[PDB]
Amino acid sequence: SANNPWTGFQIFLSPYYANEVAAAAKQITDPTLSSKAASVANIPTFTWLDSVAKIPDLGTYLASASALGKSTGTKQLVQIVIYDLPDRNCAAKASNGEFSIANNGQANYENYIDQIVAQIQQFPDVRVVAVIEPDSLANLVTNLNVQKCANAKTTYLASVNYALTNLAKVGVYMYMDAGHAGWLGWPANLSPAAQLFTQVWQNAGKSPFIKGLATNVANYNALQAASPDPITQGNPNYDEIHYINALAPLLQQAGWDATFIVDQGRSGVQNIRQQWGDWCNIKGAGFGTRPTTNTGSQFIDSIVWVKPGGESDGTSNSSSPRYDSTCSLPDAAQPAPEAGTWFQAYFQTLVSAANPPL
Repeated sequence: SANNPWTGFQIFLSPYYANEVAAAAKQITDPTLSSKAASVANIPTFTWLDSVAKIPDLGTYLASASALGKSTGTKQLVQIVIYDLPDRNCAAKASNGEFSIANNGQANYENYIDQIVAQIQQFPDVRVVAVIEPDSLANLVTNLNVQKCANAKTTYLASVNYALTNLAKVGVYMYMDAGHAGWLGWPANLSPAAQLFTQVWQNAGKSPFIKGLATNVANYNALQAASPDPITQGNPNYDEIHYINALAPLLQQAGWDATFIVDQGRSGVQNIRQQWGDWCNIKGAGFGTRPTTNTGSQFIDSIVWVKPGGESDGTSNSSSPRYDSTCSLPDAAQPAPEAGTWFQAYFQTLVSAANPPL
């Protein structure tokens, strides 16, 4: 597209990830590996607004970015994930989300969006790019047989609609989460996915700020694989570029010339999973291609790092109330701490196995 949200902007680096990374690197004993680890703080990542408690942080990041831009003559861009749906993660064994459909979920989520909008509105000289609700709409394509997902469908659609409609009013550039090649990229899932995303785009008024879709968020697929990972057998769309090439024209036909962003933050090492669906703390992952608008595809605005490598996907402790057994599988690094919290050994390996090397 003509308007790539990133061109001409300086990405605001996360101070939290810089702070997680800074504390992490000083624990790495090899001096050369430690220096590589510290440099990860210079690589832009997305900030996850996974609870209302994160919203004051958003306000500080916008204000800090505004001042940094003035001090350097740059226009700054803040990268966020909207991630607080009621009954979040409907197909997962466990979820950390603070809101439930049964307890005024829709109103509480709307208030979460309103608080985010109220922050963004105060800093018009800062651009915002948002990934909208990982692990939400994709479940409404393939997982309607999961009863929690069937029961969440109307709330997910209404809440995502509220987010899109209201973030558009403050000019936020938005990419809806769209799973990955091994989820929605199966040829038979492409058209049901396109139909759902198009309906969502229509309900939110077809705003030009709804740029398209985000793929591979918190996952490990290649953007362009040298050879198909054996986990992909049966699916001709074995990497993200195949998925995107196949999905994009379906959206274009609907009048939505959509573009895409692709997470590569944990994609440096391929061929590390037993089954494609294994998503939790996959052992041996390495940092992948650094964020760039040099994407290799007409459809892709940017390679991005959405999931911050080093933060756990979930605990391996089967006694935790938030325990998801996916996190105890043979290909999951164990022992692992609670989701979102720092996983030092995993981070160290992400650095060691980075590809391209750091």
